[PDB]
Amino acid sequence: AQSIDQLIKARGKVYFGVATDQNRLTTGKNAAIIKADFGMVWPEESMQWDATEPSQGNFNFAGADYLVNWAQQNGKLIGAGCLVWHNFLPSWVSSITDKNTLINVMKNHITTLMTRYKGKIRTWDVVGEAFNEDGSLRQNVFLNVIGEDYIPIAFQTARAADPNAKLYIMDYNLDSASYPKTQAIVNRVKQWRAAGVPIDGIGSQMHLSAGQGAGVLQALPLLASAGTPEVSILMLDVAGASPTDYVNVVNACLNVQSCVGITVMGLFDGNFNPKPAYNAIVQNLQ
Ligand SMILES: [Ca+2]
Repeated sequence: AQSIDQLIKARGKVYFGVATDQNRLTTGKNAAIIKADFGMVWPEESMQWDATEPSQGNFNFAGADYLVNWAQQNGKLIGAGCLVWHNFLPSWVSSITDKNTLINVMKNHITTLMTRYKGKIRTWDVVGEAFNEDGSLRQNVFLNVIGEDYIPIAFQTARAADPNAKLYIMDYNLDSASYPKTQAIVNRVKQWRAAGVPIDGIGSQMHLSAGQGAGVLQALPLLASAGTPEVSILMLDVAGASPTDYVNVVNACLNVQSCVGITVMGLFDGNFNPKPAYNAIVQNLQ
């Protein structure tokens, strides 16, 4: 009966969120569930580079506009992204080898997307999956052609394009304080923020095997130690939809003042009926 997003707001957090897209909002009972239980929606695909700028200069916003308008009309916060990362990246971008050209292309992409939705977007994932597992920077086209300054540039461009949005760097496999990747992103966000880079948040996307949720009790505090005003959580997957892993992640967020909420990607079975993880989360937040 009770809404998870309502319950998490009552514990002082901002949102319980879900990642969806136009195709699912128009099918059956998807819109109703989202209205009842979630306070934020994110486009799963409609805002990625190969969706929005499949050919340079030729932007496609049909699906993203649909999601944004639906969320606005139904009072849902909007997260969007990812602006800069190696996935969903057309080959016309990764074939570029000229530094100033790539700088201009990356700025045009950031500025066109954020300007279109200026003032409407709570969180922009500006840079995604920038780190290797060993803590070194991922050798995507931006790093190779621009260098490591592409991460500052991308964040300064976004801040200028829409100063109202919270700007996030996001990555996966940050679920343990013992991982080199978790420590490296903290150290580097610290350095970037000291040099004035407007990284408002770190988003931890979690591919959880059974038992890895406990790790977040110690990793989320470590991530919050980079000093961003916000951190957040995305549940990409949980092995066996294990209730205990879900509850530990929720409790990690409740323990970290700067954690604003949790998003799940797509807790419900094929007939849109709550699963045990659902009930466990509600009972924990109750
Ligand atoms: Ca994992």
